[PDB]
Amino acid sequence: NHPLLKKILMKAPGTYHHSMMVANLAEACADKIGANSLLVRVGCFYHDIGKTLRPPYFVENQLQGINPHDRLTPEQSRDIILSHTKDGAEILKENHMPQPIIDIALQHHGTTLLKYFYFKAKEVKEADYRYSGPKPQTKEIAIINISDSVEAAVRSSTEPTMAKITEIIDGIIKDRFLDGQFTECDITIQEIKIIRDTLIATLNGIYH
Ligand SMILES: [Fe+3]
Ligand SMILES: [Fe+3]
Repeated sequence: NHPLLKKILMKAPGTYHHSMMVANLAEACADKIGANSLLVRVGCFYHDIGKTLRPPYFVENQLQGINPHDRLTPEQSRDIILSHTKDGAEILKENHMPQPIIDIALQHHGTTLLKYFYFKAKEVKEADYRYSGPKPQTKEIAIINISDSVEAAVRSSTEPTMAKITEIIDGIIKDRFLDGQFTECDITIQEIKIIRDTLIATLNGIYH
């Protein structure tokens, strides 16, 4: 591995394994709709590199029942999570990575709402609990957004049927559609359907 990629494996082995899995999912979707597969693959490898700044605050790096967000305000939690896109982009820039890889790290959550920490701060304005974006500017980044959300949800679920996995994927796509996250790229509804069906198929080769 390249020094940059190995620093992900060493500091945040969960994030690493997660990123490899996303790359697999997302590249398969890129194939099926004839998007830029190789940009998608390598973009996923680095998309979460901003988590290397504070690895234990991301669940894929945590041990069961040991969550550092307990000793934190929602605000503190939000500031750490919302930062990792911007921080990843900055790390990538400082390492003179190609701009499309930089764009992916910055945009892969679009402007989505951190809803958990948003409605824990009920028990205040949405804009403060949303990623800075921009929203995905390309089909490729939209694919990654969906794949990334799907990977993490299935990973953290215990432990899912094909029916559950389908439900998770449809929920996320619905969410993205209703929240307008894909209105600044050219991804088609037909492509969304292909992506959706490819994720179901790939994930079942993985969960049997
Ligand atoms: Fe991320
Ligand atoms: Fe991710």
